[PDB]
Amino acid sequence: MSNNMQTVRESYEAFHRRDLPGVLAALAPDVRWTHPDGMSPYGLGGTKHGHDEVIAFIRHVPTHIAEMRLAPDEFIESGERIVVLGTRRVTAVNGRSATLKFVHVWRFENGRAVTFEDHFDTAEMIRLITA
Amino acid sequence: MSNNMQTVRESYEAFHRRDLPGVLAALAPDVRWTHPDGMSPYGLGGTKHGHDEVIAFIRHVPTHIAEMRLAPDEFIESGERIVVLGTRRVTAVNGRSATLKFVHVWRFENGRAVTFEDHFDTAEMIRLITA
Repeated sequence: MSNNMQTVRESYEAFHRRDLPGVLAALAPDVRWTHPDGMSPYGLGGTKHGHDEVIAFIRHVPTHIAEMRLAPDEFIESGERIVVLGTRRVTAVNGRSATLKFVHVWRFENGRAVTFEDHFDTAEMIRLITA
Repeated sequence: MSNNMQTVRESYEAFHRRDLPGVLAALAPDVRWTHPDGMSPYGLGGTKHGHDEVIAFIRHVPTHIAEMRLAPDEFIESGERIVVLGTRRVTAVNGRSATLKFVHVWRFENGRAVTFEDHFDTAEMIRLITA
């Protein structure tokens, strides 16, 4: 296993522990960390630049999402790029839950992620978290 | 370049030609060809099974989308999986246009795709194609 693959796999372990430093450990200081623009009405869209902006996003997630458990199924590595596909179990602050899909794109430089992006069905995420 | 990579790259060439047989050439007879569930109100969601169901979907696209030009930027291959990321320029039947993102996941068996899936921001696609 490549060091980058270990780093990706370890970031998912950090996430399930609610270990913010462990999640940041994979990311370059100049990271561009992106979520879909369709999530902007919830404050959960766009590109966060650097650790402080990533932390601010993470601290905002509980406003709408009470719990999220990732279940990665597939890790696809080529060069310094790793794509992870899976499902996630999400419980909204409104009390509803659903299983949704995700695709995460990671691009490394020197073993830290310079970009990260989450691609998913935003209409379905919004259907879950809205009133 | 692997044969699967050539097949993927050739399917995008077929798409830009509006060559339906060329697009089907990459797909296994038992293909499971999937779009986001959030697109179901437009008849453009879910999993199509086999060439006939894929053809039916393709023939329905012009109901909502007048033009689509794909601009793949990234091809990430590992084993029999290929992930393509890019942007696409879309013009709706309503006359509006926008540039959107896509992620395509291809999984091959014997050089034909047994699964294909398009992951994208459905809220933004719907914003484009709705009245």
